[PDB]
Amino acid sequence: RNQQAMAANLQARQIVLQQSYPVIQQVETQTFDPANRSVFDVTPANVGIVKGFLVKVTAAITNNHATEAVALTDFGPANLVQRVIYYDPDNQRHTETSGWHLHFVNTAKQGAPFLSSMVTDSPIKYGDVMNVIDAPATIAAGATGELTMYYWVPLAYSETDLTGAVLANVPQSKQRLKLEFANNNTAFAAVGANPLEAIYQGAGAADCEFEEISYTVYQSYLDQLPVGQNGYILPLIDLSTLYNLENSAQAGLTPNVDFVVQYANLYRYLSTIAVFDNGGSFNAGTDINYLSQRTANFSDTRKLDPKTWAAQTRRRIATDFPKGVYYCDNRDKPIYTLQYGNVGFVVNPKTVNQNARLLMGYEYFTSRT
Amino acid sequence: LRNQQAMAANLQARQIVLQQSYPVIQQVETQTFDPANRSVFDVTPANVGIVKGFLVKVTAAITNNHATEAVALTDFGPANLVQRVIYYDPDNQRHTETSGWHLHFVNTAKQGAPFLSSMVTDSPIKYGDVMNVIDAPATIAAGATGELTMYYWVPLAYSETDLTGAVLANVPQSKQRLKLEFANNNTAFAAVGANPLEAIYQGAGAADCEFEEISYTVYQSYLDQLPVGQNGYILPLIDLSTLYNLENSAQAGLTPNVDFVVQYANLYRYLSTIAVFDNGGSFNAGTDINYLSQRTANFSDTRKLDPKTWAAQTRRRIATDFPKGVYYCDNRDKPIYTLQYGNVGFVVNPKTVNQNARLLMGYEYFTSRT
Amino acid sequence: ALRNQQAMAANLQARQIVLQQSYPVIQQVETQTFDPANRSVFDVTPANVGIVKGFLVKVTAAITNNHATEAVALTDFGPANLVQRVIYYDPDNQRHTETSGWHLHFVNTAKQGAPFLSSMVTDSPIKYGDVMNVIDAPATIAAGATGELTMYYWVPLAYSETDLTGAVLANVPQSKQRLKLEFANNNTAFAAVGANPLEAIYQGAGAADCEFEEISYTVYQSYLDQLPVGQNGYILPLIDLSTLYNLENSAQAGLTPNVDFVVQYANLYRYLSTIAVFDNGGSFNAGTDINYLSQRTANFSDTRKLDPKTWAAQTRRRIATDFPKGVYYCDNRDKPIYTLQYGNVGFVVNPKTVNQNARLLMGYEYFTSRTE
Repeated sequence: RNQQAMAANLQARQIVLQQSYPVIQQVETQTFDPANRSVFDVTPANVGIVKGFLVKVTAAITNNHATEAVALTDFGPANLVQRVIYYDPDNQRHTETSGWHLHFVNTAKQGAPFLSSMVTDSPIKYGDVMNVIDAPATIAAGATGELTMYYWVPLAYSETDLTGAVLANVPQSKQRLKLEFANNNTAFAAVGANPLEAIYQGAGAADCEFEEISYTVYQSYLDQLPVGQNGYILPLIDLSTLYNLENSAQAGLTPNVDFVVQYANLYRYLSTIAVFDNGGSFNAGTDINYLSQRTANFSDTRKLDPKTWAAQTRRRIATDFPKGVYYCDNRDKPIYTLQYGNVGFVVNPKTVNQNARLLMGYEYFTSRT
Repeated sequence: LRNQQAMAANLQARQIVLQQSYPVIQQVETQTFDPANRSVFDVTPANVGIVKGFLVKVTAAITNNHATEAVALTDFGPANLVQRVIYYDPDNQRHTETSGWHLHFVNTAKQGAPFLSSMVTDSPIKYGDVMNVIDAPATIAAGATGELTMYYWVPLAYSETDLTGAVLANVPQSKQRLKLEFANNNTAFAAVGANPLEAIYQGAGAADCEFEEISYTVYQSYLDQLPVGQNGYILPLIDLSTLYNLENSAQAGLTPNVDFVVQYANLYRYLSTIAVFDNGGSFNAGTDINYLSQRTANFSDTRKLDPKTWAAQTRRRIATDFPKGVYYCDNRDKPIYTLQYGNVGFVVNPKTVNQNARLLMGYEYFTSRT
Repeated sequence: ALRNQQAMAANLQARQIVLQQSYPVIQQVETQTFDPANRSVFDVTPANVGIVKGFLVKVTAAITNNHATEAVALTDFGPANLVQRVIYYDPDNQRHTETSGWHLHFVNTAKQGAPFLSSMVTDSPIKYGDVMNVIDAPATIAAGATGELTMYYWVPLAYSETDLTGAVLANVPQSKQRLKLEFANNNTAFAAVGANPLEAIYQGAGAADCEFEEISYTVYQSYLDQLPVGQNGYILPLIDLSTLYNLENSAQAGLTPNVDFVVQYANLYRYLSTIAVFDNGGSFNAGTDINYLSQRTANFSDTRKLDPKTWAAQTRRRIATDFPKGVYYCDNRDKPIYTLQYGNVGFVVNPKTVNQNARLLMGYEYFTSRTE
């Protein structure tokens, strides 16, 4: 009766939260040289209800150029991880997206730059003491810089909403977290080249290289699951729902013409990110007339100029996302059609360079079956 | 007990309209003008359902034509691009009628931080002031031209989840009216020694400063596709019959070491109070005040506090201090309501009182349109 | 029996009724200006009225560096060390909080979710900012200069504005409360180069000739007035008012490199949060002297065994920044440490390097019954 089942799921959820034992433990650590390999498979533990994975990444970058330096790109350390893919025990894929998109969602969900240290007038020495997410603004010719990055790969939606979580007990569990890290070919961009996927860009890029990269994965899950008269108490709707992040690329933009990216049906899109990679140039709204979301049945529900669009985002993350990165929150009322494309994301560009494209990022809920 | 019946129903209807209707925000009007020609505009919004509020974008290009002197932002700066804002619902009933700076301070108070500001952090990823949503050059040098961007949210509804104060705009031949009085070459620039209260820039070059142009764009936020029940549209009749307004006033007659009391009228439920101590054109960081308070006829004093402790209370509210001479008081959980707590007043016992000292009061309150 | 669940519901309702019917009040209790060289310990006598929730203590000071050439600079804790210790006793003379100024301040911060009463920096052109200098102190005081400081502390009884657990009913005349404050003096506030800066406010080569010109405080008492009275009398949340919410701190020594240092939770208490300061022989490091930290139970638990940076990450989610160097925080608010719920539990720190006189200063925040 729907109402019945949901009432049941929410109760089981609260019981699990009340009774279960929350755990966060290291699953794997490794150090390597991107020259030899940059793709890895992490095999998590199959215990209780898995909520997500915290991925710590550290790296040492050396600028072996004789005289030219390099400087952080807009995404910087967020590109330490190129991509991520998660397969659950039943071999069903959840998240499959880029590291930068995953990072922007982590920020969006936190309500501020993910794991950042806010600046205040406090005389007591709070501040960037621990360099949790950190990277030198520039790496001079001959210097070696150290970076630290953190990503949260979510299964469950949040700490108190287990929608998307994974019950890990399935024997012959095909559960695996795949990570592709940056390498000497993706991390550094030459002057004039596209900085989208790079970590550093500058005149000394050609001679920049990784001294090494290291990662540590922590798995977060709930143990000591509650058991009722009928057995283990579990929110069946939560555990049978997928909460994923995915990315896609779109091209074919033309000045002053509405570029529309349709949302697929069945998916409940919680948020949308659109990056205007204007042929390797990323501008602060100046190459756009407006953005919007619209149902080709009731016009636009939010056709806004770039700054006003940015204003809404400032209400969500207390600052702006990097240049050319646009965010759209639909958490309270997810974009959910039924007919592929009853709703679309719109960008009417003011100027379009050669090789322009929109790099899309989505956050959504969907049923396993 | 009929009241307990009405409220319960109003709440239910609110929940239903929120769940059933879909949020919409669309541009209603945009214009570029020279404030030398005109500065007052009457914007006619569309009557398309339940209106929650208006987001007003304002931009401007200001040139300092002075041969040698510069000008610097006043404490309120771009918040003074709009001098006054007045809203009239379809029934020509007035809701908000306040100054741009007061409206802006309330936007800040409601957000829990400087309105639409970009917080500074240690993040290496390039977040930050990328889009300059609310922006203005700290100074405008002689011969230079500066650009500014400002935003104001004119509320009807109290919030996104509490439709108290929202307006049902569906009355044909009787639309709403959003009156905007903008800054001009007379109000925006204060000479050295002049009162900067309403100015944007002040300095030795003020006399030669002028707007090149000002532009504004009004966005209307409303709820469309209202839910219709077994008996017509289901609506929270109490929310829609309540006025949520911002208003301001001025008070004079302060004496050193004597309690200056400003009575709160009766019938109104005051959610917040702002008091600006315009000390004869001087705005001080609490040093010209002995203490502030909110007291009842019983000479109680539920909040008699020294300036810094009062400010501490505000820091818990918006994570920082309001500009110099601006004092905030939050009464959102237990609104000041005389005749249900007795007569109440806002108190300021000044330490120093210059010539032409006055207290500019800003109020945020609820009241029945009947 | 379900008699407890019934008692809890009844308590909660009384709390709701009290929060809705009574009116919150904050009023000055007393102000005093003095030279810590003359006196530094004060017993404040709060007024007995309604339900007391806590005290906001404002502290200001003027410090003069009279060295001939050397200046001094704020230590990591700085003005948080203006008050060395705070102790509260209710009307029945039952002791509640008893802790250092720095621990209390760090808890104030944790509860706020940001540096206590700080002013956040933003790009806003409107002149918001550090206007009123609520908590403030000059980064340095040059030789011959005089600096001014302002500090605030919230001494809680009640857990929060909405949770009256730990509050105090003060309607017993001839039975006064007691708020003892021990302030910093010329001995505790200044640390010489190389000395331990833990409890100091300023440290530097000019420390020997630094002295307070004066210190001043103002205690404000926060309470609920006009308590609701019903058929059977005053409606009161009996469990809230008979529960103690306290902060305390202790020191622990005996750390060895690469060996797990375990501080057992001498429970029976419901530990809401834990702060561990790694005073590594007078030097405070940004996690570089620690292999990992964690909380573990009887078994081989390790509910959260983490390297320093990841441990710091959890805290960044809590207070939007890091606590000062060598200060580690652990939030257990939703599921308090209670060793009777899962055997003994301990806070663990496996040090990478241990200097001479190394120790862990533990700060606890907890609930406990006036009668257990």
